[PDB]
Amino acid sequence: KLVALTFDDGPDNVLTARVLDKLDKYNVKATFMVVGQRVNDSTAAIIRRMVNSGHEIGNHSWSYSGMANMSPDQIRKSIADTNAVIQKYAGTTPKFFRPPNLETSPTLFNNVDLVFVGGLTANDWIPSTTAEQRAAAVINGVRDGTIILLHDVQPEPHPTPEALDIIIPTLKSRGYEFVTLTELFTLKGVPIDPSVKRMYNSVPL
Ligand SMILES: [Co+2]
Repeated sequence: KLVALTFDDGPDNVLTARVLDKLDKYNVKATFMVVGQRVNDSTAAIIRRMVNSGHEIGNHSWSYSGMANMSPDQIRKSIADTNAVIQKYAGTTPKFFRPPNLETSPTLFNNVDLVFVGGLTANDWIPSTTAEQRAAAVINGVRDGTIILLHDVQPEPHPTPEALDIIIPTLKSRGYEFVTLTELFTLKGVPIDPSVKRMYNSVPL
């Protein structure tokens, strides 16, 4: 039984390191869907720390704008510029894309050559919700193959790192193992094929 823990909306040197510290504590791998505007010399080391620690990096666009109604040139620029900064500091190229706001269109699918991922959400962008509530949303929603969509970066209070102290032990005790997105596809025997123009919330579709 496999799940993929994924985190949007960083990197942030302070908030992302809180998530990375919990993943180090439990020796778990995850995937970070990063925003190009945030990837720069100040955040180079923490982006590299993801790679160094066995995590994967995917693309969450240059910024925080929905992309469904953008033009092909706007889409291409946003994805390419984000890939270029990830390559500079991480030395890797994304295979996966998470659309801002999970909003898609045929034009967006047509102009992004990455595998689109969504996933099970946990209301963890709502500061009034507690660590325990965020954990309960995840634990009760997963199944074998689920992609879990959390945020490493949001306005505070943001007790997502604290939710991991419940999510990770609970799911392990139920027989789950945590994997990156690439590992999830590979271990399930699903080609990571960007010509598939569907959004994956789990693997297999
Ligand atoms: Co986002």
